[PDB]
Amino acid sequence: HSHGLFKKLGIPGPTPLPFLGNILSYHKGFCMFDMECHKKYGKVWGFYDGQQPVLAITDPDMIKTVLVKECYSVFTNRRPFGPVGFMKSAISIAEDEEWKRLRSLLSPTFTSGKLKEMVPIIAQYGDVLVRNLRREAETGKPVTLKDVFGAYSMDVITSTSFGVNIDSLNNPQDPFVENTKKLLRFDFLDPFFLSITVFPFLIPILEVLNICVFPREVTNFLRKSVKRMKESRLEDTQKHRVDFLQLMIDSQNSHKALSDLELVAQSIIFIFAGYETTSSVLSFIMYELATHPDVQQKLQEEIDAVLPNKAPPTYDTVLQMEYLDMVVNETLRLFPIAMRLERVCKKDVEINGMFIPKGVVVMIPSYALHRDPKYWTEPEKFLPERFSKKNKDNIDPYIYTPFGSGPRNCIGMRFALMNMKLALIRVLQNFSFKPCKETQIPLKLSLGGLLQPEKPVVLKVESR
Ligand code: HEM
Ligand SMILES: O=C(Nc1cc(C(F)(F)F)ccc1-n1ccnc1)C1CCC1
Repeated sequence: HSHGLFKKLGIPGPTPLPFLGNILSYHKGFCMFDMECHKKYGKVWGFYDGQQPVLAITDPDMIKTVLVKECYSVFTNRRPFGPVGFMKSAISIAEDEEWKRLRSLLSPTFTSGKLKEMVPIIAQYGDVLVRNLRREAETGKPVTLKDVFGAYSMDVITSTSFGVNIDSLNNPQDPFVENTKKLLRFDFLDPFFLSITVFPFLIPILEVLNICVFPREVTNFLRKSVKRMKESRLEDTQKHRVDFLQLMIDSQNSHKALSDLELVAQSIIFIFAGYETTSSVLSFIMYELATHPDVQQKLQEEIDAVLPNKAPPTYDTVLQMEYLDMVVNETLRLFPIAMRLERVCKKDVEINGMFIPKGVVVMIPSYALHRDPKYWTEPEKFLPERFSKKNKDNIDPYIYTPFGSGPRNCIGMRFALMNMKLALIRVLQNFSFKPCKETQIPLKLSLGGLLQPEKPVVLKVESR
């Protein structure tokens, strides 16, 4: 039907099948498809997700025009992904003016001043992490990274978002833990979302039936859980609070006001954005450290230098360690878990000599651009020196976009980096991580819609 747009514009791309587009080319995942397309179609190419035209762009100037320059005018919203319900008020899903209102009311919550006030909290569960990690080391068994880092992320969110201070690895089946553990990422190549892509006309049907991609058990629990602590346990209390909920509650005190429904929407999305992301990235970081022990030692030397004798990490301490920042950044280059930055074109626009039709999804292949031979040397190699002070200025901010760019970039980039580094400091201060017999030395990525290892990463943990 609409599979004639990219031919009439002279834009190359794979030839679309009726009713399906190039969806069948996702048999090797999102990232492998963009890598191959980049090789055989050049700098700009197009494809169809069902009947949805998608234009991929790789020019840094064009990317900056979409993400930064023309963000408010045209490239304001992302691609709608499915039946959302009340979660349509989340900032990552909001569109047009409501997003601008929500971005304004939530930006002060992510101030670096607020992050510093949350450092003692997430450092508390860094200590909790090594205690439970020492148990897994004294057991002498290969440790699964997703489980220890998952529980650390659980502790961080439940404390920094609501204030429920609870250990998670040794205290499962807790009400908050059991439900928030169900807020798992969306595999957009699974049967449901693949069917949704082929039948986008069924999304209105699912919405009126009150069928939502977010599990209703988790959403209704958290809206009630917020309700019990929003007023029934907060107004009858004069203690100080530092969690995200309190900062959003205080926003309601004095655009417009955050609806109590809107507040629950943002609180859930911060959990959904922060739970498996940190865990996946931290797992990826420990993989590169173990397979390259030279950088693990140098990082352990730098950490022990700034913090002698396992000194408590602090906000100003973390910003000082630059080899830690190099390791984090280089992992995010190899594994940008978003895999893709997408914007929806609200009107006919010509940018950088290219005409973009209305309704086309403009996509930035972050995984492909991070491994392009044009801008990177030995792209498959883990070389943290790329982000050294001497060499970290040759990198274009629009070819390396792990947290996105422009006004719609990750609002929790500082929180994520501070949280992940704080774990890396405490964990490395007390343990050394080495490969196992069960460890996959040539780590293979999944073929689904998530940037995750094929088999779970397992490593050997020894106390220093
Ligand atoms: C842990 C590692 C994380 C990574 C790699 C990451 C990456 C990203 C990326 C690539 C985007 C899209 C930006 C673009 O389209 O230009 C994004 C959006 C967003 N992220 Fe994250 N993110 C992370 C963690 C978090 C956390 C922990 C939070 C919550 C505190 C968060 C909140 C958000 C929000 C709210 C948006 C939407 C921004 C908006 O719509 O204006 N992210 N993130
Ligand atoms: O989960 C992901 N993206 C994402 C999606 C949504 C939404 F579409 F459901 F609304 C909301 C928030 C985020 N998110 C995560 C981190 N920062 C923001 C990717 C990371 C691997 C899968």
